[PDB]
Amino acid sequence: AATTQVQKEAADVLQVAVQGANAMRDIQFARLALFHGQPDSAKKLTDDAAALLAADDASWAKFVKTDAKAKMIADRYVIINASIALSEDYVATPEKESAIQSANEKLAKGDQKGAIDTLRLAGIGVIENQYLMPLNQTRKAVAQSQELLKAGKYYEANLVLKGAEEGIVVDSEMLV
Amino acid sequence: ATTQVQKEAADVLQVAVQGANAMRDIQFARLALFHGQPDSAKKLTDDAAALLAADDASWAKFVKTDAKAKMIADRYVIINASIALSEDYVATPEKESAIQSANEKLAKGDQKGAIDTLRLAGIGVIENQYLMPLNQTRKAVAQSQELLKAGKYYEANLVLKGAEEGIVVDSEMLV
Amino acid sequence: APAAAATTQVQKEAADVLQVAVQGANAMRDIQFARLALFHGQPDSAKKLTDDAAALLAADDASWAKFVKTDAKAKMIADRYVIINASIALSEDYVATPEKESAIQSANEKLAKGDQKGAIDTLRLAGIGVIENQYLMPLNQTRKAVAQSQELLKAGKYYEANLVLKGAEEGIVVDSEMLV
Amino acid sequence: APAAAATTQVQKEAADVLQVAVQGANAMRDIQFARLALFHGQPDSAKKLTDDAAALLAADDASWAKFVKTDAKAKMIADRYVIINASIALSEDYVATPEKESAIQSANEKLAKGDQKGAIDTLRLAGIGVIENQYLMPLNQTRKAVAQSQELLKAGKYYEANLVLKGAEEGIVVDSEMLV
Ligand SMILES: [Zn+2]
Ligand SMILES: [Zn+2]
Ligand SMILES: [Zn+2]
Ligand SMILES: [Zn+2]
Ligand SMILES: [Zn+2]
Ligand SMILES: [Zn+2]
Ligand SMILES: [Zn+2]
Ligand SMILES: [Zn+2]
Ligand SMILES: [Zn+2]
Ligand SMILES: [Zn+2]
Repeated sequence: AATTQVQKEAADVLQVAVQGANAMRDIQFARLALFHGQPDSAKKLTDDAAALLAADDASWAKFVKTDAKAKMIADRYVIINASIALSEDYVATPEKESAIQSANEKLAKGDQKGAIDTLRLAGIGVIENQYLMPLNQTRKAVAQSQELLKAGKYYEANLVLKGAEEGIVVDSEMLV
Repeated sequence: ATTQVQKEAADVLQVAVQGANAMRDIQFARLALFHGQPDSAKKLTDDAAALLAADDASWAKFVKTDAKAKMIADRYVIINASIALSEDYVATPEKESAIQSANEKLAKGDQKGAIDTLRLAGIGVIENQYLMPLNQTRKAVAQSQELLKAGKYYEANLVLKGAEEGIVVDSEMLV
Repeated sequence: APAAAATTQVQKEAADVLQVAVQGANAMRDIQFARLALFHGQPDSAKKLTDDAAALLAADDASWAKFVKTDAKAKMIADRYVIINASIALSEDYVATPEKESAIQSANEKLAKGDQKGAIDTLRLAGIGVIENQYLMPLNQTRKAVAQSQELLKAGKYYEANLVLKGAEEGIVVDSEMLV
Repeated sequence: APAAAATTQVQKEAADVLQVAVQGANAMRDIQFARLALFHGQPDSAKKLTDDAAALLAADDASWAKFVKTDAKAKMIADRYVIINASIALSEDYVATPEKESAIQSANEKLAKGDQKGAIDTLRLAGIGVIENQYLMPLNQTRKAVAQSQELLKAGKYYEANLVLKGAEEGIVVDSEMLV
């Protein structure tokens, strides 16, 4: 409950659709469930993914990467997850220490660009990995999986779900 | 009802989704810091600390007893897992029959029979597992909390990065 | 008689026509193995591997230029990012249908004739998605990291050299692009 | 002068002492590039790469033996799983302290003498974790998948060959191991 609220608020302000991350985790767990001979669990998980994805298009809109360049199919790609990619040499120098101090202050005060620039110029690189989900295609995949599960076609449902996981596109973007 | 559905499913899969959630809190905290959202980073790291503070008895259900590799002397919890699958994707009657047989076996909860049947037909299926050192992740999160309080955001980010790097990847057969 | 192994030549010729600088992938694998070697108590192997990375990266800028992603949008530092590795990302539902069977045959015939766009579009319309994952290496920063690691190794600072090399690996940016 | 590149030799000699079959890594990179080539409408290149993989994998069973993980626990199929690639997994907090600095110096001294165990223990007890991620390739099954792909390519079944190769790649099992 607490975690769910905390993650939703944080993700909302990061423009990340945690609801999509959760649908994909349901999918992941469904495939696991199948191969543990837990088809009832797999149904509950796939039905939950369906329910999450069924949130209306207007609600997904603020999370859509409208300028997404690498699409596997013509769809609206939603930023469903993201993470920090970071590189430095891990050797302390006074220039780096000063740069970190400056960047910390700038982050505390909301000067994101100044923080990132300051770190960059000191040899500390930081960007965002993004995970992009095709909204209508993933909806389709989950529905197809539901039907296969109803038919007892577990292995086949597992592969449709794998397909849905393989449709998540990885991208990188600068933080600003 | 996602929280409930995931908990019930993960409990019977011997996966500590509470651990996965703590790790996602950590992941989001690092993001938050670099978007100039220190109050959010605090909320997220405090939530990670709360989840991790669950008692040792509750974590024990999910502790891996056969881990061949550990970085630190600690209890490693299976906090996440996923299916690793390999086949040739060329349909044959022999494979299709094996699949039908496996499906029948899974319907009745016969995991071993299902996995053996698929393996004999050239369809491989095992588990990837993600292992979290319990006390070391507790320690890293507390350390990060203190650094955030001190305004040492970049440093807290690296402590959290180390916590993420402490997740050990493993594989195991489904049987 | 089957082709004899000629891996360096085969990869180079193939990667050149794919706009992938396999020389960069080779430099990064050297780096990877150097870190492994350090933690096996093999400093000499680590030196040889890091020196090899340095030699590969020292290839002149003109030679790297055709592999630079000049429109790279996610950069950690201001640098020339080289496409050093790439792989196929593929998604389909694995359910055969007549429409997919026909589309796959058609795509195969198009690829036979080098009609990449037609093939990818045909697969796409049948629900078969295919794009490229790319691995982008900052040329000057990686040169710098490798040189720095060489100096640390000379000083016997093996753990530190390991972390510099780790940072070099962490400098590799992951991107995706449509195949056409 | 600086060491000129001799990448295949340097990688082989290092991997041999590390018990990593780089020949396997090379075959898998050939397979990866072959899939890439197919989707660029380069079937001739895909053939050369797949043929090179076949040639590398055709190395005799005796030669693969020193790299077989005899006690592999997570097999997809009954096969000899070869350690074909490995990398360092490392975790620390990146906060310098006198205790960690001392431990790092001590670890470096121990690694200088080839004392892997002492070094790794020393780091571990200072809160620096270091293990190996290993990549395990089923030898017979991978040979089989490459031959099968070769036939499909001869038949112009490019998409299908791609998926057989994808399955070969999905047959690589990832494990972790203690350095020592
Ligand atoms: Zn200083
Ligand atoms: Zn962002
Ligand atoms: Zn399990
Ligand atoms: Zn076990
Ligand atoms: Zn039957
Ligand atoms: Zn293991
Ligand atoms: Zn390309
Ligand atoms: Zn991009
Ligand atoms: Zn000191
Ligand atoms: Zn080793």
